[PDB]
Amino acid sequence: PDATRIGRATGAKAPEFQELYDFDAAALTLTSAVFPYDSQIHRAHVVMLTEQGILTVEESATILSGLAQVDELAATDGSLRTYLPYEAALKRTIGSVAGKMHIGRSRNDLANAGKRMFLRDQLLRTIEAVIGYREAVVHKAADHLDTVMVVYTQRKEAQPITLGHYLMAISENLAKNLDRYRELYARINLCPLGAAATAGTGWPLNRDRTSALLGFDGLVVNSIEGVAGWDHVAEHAFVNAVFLSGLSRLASEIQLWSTDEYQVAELDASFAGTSSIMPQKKNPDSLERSRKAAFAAMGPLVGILTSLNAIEYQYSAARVELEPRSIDALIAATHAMTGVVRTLHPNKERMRQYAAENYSTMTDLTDMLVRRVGIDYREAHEIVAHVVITAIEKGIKANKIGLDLVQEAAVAQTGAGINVSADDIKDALDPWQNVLRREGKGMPAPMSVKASIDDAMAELHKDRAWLANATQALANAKQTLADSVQQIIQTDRKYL
Amino acid sequence: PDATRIGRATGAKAPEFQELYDFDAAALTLTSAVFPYDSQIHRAHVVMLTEQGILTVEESATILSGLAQVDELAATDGSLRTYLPYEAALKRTIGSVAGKMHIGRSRNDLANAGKRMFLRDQLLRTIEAVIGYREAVVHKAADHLDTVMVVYTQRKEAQPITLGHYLMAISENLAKNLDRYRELYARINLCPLGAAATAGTGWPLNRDRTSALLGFDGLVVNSIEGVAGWDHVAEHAFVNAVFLSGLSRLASEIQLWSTDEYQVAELDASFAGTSSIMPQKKNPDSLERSRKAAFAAMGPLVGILTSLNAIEYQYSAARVELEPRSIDALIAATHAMTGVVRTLHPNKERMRQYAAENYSTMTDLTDMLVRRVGIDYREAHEIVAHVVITAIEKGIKANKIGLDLVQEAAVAQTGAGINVSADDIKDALDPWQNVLRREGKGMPAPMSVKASIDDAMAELHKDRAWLANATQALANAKQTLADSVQQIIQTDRKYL
Amino acid sequence: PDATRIGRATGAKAPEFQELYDFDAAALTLTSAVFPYDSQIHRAHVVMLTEQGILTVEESATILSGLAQVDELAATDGSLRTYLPYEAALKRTIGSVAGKMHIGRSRNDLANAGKRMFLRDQLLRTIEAVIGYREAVVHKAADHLDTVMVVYTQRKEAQPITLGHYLMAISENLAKNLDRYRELYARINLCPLGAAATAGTGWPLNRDRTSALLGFDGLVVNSIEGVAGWDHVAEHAFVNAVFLSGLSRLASEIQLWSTDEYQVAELDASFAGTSSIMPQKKNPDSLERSRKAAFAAMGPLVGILTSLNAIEYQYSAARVELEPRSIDALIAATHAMTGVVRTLHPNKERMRQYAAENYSTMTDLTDMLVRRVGIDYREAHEIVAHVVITAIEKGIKANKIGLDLVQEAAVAQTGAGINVSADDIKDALDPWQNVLRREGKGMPAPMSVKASIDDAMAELHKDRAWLANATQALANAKQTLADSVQQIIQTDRKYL
Amino acid sequence: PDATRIGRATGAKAPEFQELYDFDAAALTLTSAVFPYDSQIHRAHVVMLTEQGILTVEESATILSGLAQVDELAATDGSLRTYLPYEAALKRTIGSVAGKMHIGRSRNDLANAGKRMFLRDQLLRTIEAVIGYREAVVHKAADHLDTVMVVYTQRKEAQPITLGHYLMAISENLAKNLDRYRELYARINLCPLGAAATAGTGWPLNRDRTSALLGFDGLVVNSIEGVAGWDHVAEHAFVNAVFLSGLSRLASEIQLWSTDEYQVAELDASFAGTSSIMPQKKNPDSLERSRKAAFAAMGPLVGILTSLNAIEYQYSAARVELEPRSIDALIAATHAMTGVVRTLHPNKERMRQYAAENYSTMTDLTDMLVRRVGIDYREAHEIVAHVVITAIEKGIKANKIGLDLVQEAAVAQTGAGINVSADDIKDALDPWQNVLRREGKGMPAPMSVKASIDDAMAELHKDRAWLANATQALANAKQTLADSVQQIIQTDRKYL
Repeated sequence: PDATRIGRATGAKAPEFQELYDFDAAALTLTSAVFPYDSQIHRAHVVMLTEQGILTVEESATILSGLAQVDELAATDGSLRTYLPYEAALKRTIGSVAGKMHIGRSRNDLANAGKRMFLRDQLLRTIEAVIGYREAVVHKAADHLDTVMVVYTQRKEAQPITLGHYLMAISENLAKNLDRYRELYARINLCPLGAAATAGTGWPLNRDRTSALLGFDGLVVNSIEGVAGWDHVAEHAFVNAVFLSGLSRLASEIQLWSTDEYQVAELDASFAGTSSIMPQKKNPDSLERSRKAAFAAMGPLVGILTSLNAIEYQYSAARVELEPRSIDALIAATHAMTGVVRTLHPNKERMRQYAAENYSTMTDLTDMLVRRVGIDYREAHEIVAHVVITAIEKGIKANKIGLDLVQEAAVAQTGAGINVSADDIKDALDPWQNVLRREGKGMPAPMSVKASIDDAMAELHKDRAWLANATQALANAKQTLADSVQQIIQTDRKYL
Repeated sequence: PDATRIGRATGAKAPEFQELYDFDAAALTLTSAVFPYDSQIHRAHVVMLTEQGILTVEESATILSGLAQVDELAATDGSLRTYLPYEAALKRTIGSVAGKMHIGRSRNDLANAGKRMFLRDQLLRTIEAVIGYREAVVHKAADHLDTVMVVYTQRKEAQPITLGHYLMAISENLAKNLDRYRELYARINLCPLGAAATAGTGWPLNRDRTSALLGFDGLVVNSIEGVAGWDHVAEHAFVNAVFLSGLSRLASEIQLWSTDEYQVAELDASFAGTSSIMPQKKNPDSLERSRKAAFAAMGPLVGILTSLNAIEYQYSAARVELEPRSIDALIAATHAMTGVVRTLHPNKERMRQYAAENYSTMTDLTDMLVRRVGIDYREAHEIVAHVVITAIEKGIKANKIGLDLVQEAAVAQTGAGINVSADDIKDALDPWQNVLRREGKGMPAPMSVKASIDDAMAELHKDRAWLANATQALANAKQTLADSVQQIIQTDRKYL
Repeated sequence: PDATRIGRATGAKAPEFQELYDFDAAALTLTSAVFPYDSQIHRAHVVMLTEQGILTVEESATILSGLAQVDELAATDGSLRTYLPYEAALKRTIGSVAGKMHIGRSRNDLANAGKRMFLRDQLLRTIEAVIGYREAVVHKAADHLDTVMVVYTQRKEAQPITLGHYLMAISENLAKNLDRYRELYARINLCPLGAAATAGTGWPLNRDRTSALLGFDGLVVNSIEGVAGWDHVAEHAFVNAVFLSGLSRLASEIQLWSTDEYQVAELDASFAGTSSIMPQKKNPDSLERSRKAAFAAMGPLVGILTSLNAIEYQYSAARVELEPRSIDALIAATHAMTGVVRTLHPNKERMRQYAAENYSTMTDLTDMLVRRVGIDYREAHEIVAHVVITAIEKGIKANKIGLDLVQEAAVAQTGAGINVSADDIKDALDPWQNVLRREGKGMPAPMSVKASIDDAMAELHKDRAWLANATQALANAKQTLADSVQQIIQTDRKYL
Repeated sequence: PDATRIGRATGAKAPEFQELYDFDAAALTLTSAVFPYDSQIHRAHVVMLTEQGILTVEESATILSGLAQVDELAATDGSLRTYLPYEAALKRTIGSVAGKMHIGRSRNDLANAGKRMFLRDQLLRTIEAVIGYREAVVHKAADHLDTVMVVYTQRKEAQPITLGHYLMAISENLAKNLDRYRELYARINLCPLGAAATAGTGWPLNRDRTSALLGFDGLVVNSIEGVAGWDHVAEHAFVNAVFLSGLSRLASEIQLWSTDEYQVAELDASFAGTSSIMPQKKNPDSLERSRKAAFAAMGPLVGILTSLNAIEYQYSAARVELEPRSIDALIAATHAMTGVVRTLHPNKERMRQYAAENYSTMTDLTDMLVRRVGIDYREAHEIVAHVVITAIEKGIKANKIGLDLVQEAAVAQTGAGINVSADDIKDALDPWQNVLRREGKGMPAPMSVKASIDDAMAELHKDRAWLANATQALANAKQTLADSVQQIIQTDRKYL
């Protein structure tokens, strides 16, 4: 445990919590993050040129062996991570044949392809983390089917639910965001190589080959769109922003739960900090830095769209990027909230107490009057509203409101009495009966939530299966490319 | 023609152009736009309550007849277009039974459903307009397979293409945006009714029935998500923003084409204005107001996401909306650019002249040296760069560069001569040969572009078919609801 | 009271509250808002032309009388509120001499001047409302110098303060925002007339005269800057956004205070609503619609800056505007929060109770150990942190922590005892003594806050004086212009 | 010259150009940028505690000597750059007395003060760079009083001006932005130390002393505002964004000037790049990366304001920061555009040619008809518009339009002839006479622009004087603090 773990900040920070403090100093520049993908593009482009007869196997093998050498130099020399200095280092290593690797190619389609491969890997990384986020949310829900508590609207107690019911709302939010990310992946995972500067080339390239060797699923067909297309960058920034906004809302929800006044939940010690001056603080540092990441995600979205609004439909060096440190912040926040949800400690007795005492059961009292004594809904509302006004005025908790108070309210509001028993009123005000009566689809009754959990468990299986399939497709292509490179270098070494 | 049609502003404004001036004063408030959908929800909810036995057929028919009456009052009384004043007008019309239409319902899920139905209709309206935009772009492309012109990168002449090739880049951009809109529609077209305040209800509703009567394809299952879910609003705002950013880039592209210095295109008179003080102006008012709409679309996107980042995962009156005047601006801009593209007049001779004279053919000269005399690509680049530096210095247009100038550049740069003929150089510098040599996938050669046009023509057929299917589904549901309402009112009038 | 005033929504909405519901349907378009200022510019320009000898007094009087006539037509004919249709209506009224009012002028500098005059009036309107906001905040503070309560950091109870101390934080925030608005006014209140299209004119205008007649304090000198300058629009949008963000933070603060769990404040009935289904709701509709206005203000700021980033330094029809409905939303939110602050009802007993019982007094216990028994600050912190951990574990409220609990914590943490009396501990934990001990500058002790109130009362006097001076300058100029117009029309009628 | 300097990319990149490529990899984290200011705060706080008698001179000297030691450790150990790990390293060095440096202090007011000192230094750095930007713009203008060229509106040639006239528009823009930065500095340069956690302290601090030792000009008085105030961060982000938007507009303007079609300006070789595939490219890489920086500046502004809209008026770890790499991007872009403006090469002959031939002189022809033959302004406009329509139709350049063409247009449009000479028409169409006739305030006539240059030269002197004064105030305080530290350490070493 480091020096911030003093007083009530007991134990060490959870590693998910620690990520929130580390990502910024640890993030790569976009140039350094994309550089390893430029190397892969060089090999796939050279292999494709070799299959097309633009390069001989001897030329190809000289280039490919040199790529490995310059790749090793650039591991410690950042100046070799942009195209032309890299090419010049390659030319100093293997000679003038290094220049031939740029046949039919530009920096424009090379940079668009490399950025796509970077965002592609970061997209699967994101999808993996959001799946783990949803897993923690669903698995937590399954343990709280009977954890009765109030739900809020406008930050006011509304009606009784369960913690499991609340968490499945988050699960449905995450399922739709996973669809957004998967829909985006289909547009990110297209290869623009072969567009060259913006208009293709007279060299007889095989664009499908280059695309396949790099794991892309299809082509960015039109060559202008290949170098000028940037909407997938804006879309990636947007889904990041809207997903994180839902994460901010849950962090904010848990933060209010764990205020000194609510006290219906408490953060795990490993996800809280304290003050150096106020020893009583158990601070939601994990929650607030997670929200901060969500707020910061607005930045790339606006910058990218602003740059697109400011140019023509051309290749342009003025377009704003989605940078590694932005995605790194998202992953840190997602992991932190995963651990926050997993380790959250609800005060079940305080939750039930608020539900039973603070008048969220009044809707069921109103519905009972309408459904049992058959008064108009507005008139039942006016009676129960008077009940609450009086109960508050006299200090009577909701689970102490009885037949007398209801009748005086009726008489006070309608002149007439009311035709109900004390048992009917008691069952209307029982908060657990409130939950059980709400047994429709998507409602908090345990059997309803359990059905939602069964559906989410099945959908999570599809989520992991999609991620596994997309990951293996990239791994298989990366292996085919590596095999092709060895075949060319070894064959030239031994038989040519 | 109005009073702005003076001097070079001849004829009347195209009606698509005129839309850009009218939408703001003509736009409805969100309340007035959503109100007709609240009326439909009332009927569908009441019908569902009747099928469930919560309302008798007599109660149902009294309510339904009263809804038509209050609907007629609210046509001229805006104060009756929010829920509770509407309900009070209904209660003054048919009596206290009006209160029963709110059984098992809240304003929270009513407003979420109504806003969805509004955005749903506006989404099909948007998809229709974007289809018409893509239609004008593809059909224009088919008439310019041989309209040779330069493409630009970084606002500098790059290589020769055709106008048809350029327009098919826009078509590919629009196809992906149509996917974004259709993906969004699947999330917008879910029914949150039955969530009531946030936690469902003990009343035995049939949520699938209410959803079907209103044309929704599925449910927003979880009841918290039903009233708290707002990501589809942010997503709708985003796709609007990213689509319009592509529209801004094309408007900007056409604006540079039609500058007094480029002069490669001229706006149709019906899409241009003029100055009251400078009589020589033919101003791109249509283009700049279209870009203005794209810039303004950033606003709702940021406001909506900011409001989501600022709350808990609850129903909240603090969430920012996507308003009718924002969508109205998008439609006006899309229609205007549809007409701009349809009626655009390119100066084909000036386009060819720039391609032939301003050195965009230098890549093919460089590729010819590498591919024919077999020099290293960097060395060919240095020779052709010297050719251009000299040609500019001496005032020699690209289509006048001959064998001499190329050899002196070679000698000046390599000491050695060069092993090419004047015919090889002439064919390298022929701009139409530049286009023909680029015959790969997505490249400007007429046969390549024609293939892209064939594909887009087929995809446009799928686009219109999707829109027709989604539209008819809503029309059929609206008719079923209307039939159900008449059955209840007429049966009660005659047989009960 | 309208139909939303049911149940606990007693009485009628405060008119400041009602503004939040009315501004959107009542807002003018920018064109209709700026039109009356275009009329004033016409008169000031014509008068200036008359002084310069460009117009005769007879020509001037014919034009001026015609301006009044067309002004009356345009009161009901919106088509006459853009320049050229207005001019054509003027020409149909008085003849071809109407064309002479545009000598040396363009629509470009006319629109820039008119928008400035609109924003100028709306800026004084804003400054007036923010002054009233600060007045309500300071005057409320003066009545709560002894209203002890906790302040929060990270939504956790921190240390004891007073409500008056909290409100003076808001006052200091508002004082700096008033400086932002006044600094902006100096840049808004410059006249760009005389720039004509963008490059001035050969006509011998007197720009100082036109500026003075319209109440401007100086010129936008350079003629390009006159028509192309737009930063004051972006700046106006920004100050709106940052001011409202502070208003959102106070609304959010009051919303947490008035949660069912805090219960340290209650909104006045005239600033709260209720639910149609949940009769127990007293909802912070005023607070959440005020925050919504703050979130929406992000929109114009981004749209305006995006449009500026997208063009050249020219006049351009693509620039995004600050529209009346945006400023209207700000004024409604400012008025609402003015009334919210004025009528807010704090529960003083609950406030004191939290301060005394929920451990915000622990800092003073820690400071007492360091200052009295002379232990290292970290060691005192570790002892008091143990006190809190134990007190929470045993259910002991802070104002029940005594000598025993402190000594056992010392022994548990240092092995040694502690050299303090029960009276020292009791005074360290007295929350009102916590407040009194913090008597430095800007601290919550009543004498400190009272000094801050004395300073703010004096500054508010300067605020109102600045507003009065700027307002009277505009009123005097508007009268001089009106007198000049009558002099020209009457003199021509009677003596020429 | 590096490996990107090939072909037409001759010589080495200007160092201002090179900054655009280096700042991102070279930028510090906010933590590492603020750390040296935390060290200064420690010393100033300890000195203040010593003057107040809270620390003895021996305690003070032990702490101060230890601060230098830990400062040296943290130069290579980034883990020691947050408060509590730093304090723990101090405690391991000098013992438990290290804990006393936090008396009456929190991390909350320490971080607010340190961030202010960072932004304060970066603000003077920004003001210095913007002054150098304005210097290059004014000094360039002084050399082009007679460089006749057209000005554009809506990207169309408008009227003749001079390059000097255009640049003075930029100067007036920069003067107002310098006012924004100086107004901000007054709010940034306030000391929040003494606020402690949020509510001050019972320790008898002297806040004015701490403020003075750190160079602040005043206090953030209220203690809540001291830790919760964040508007100066948002304001700093905004002025950055609006200033850069003006820089983007000039970069965009110069980019269009230097298109292959305009050809009225050419970037200096040291500020241009080229393509690896297209040898004819001279690319505006400096301009587009400068615009990219302007677009990216939208990000921090939105993120900061979003975070403020999302919290209460408290200290909060969720607030978004203005980070060093954002300010670094601004400085790189400002320096680059400074060098771009200084070294820009206008083609004066092409500029004059466009002015003389492409009809920007038509306003003066129209004004001449009104002022000389006394026709109505609309009728003159219709005649000159017909002149242009015919001149374009027949290929007649503006400086070849003579008496015949004007008369036929008159006859074609009014039936009547026109009463002007060929000499009157020739002088109306002389572009240099157009400039000379516009001799009012802020107009392009050389004598007018020269007056504007005289005013700017005087204002630039005030700008540098303000910067010098604010800089020396900080330098003097930093020296007083250093002297105080030596006095305490040396006195304790030798006499105590």
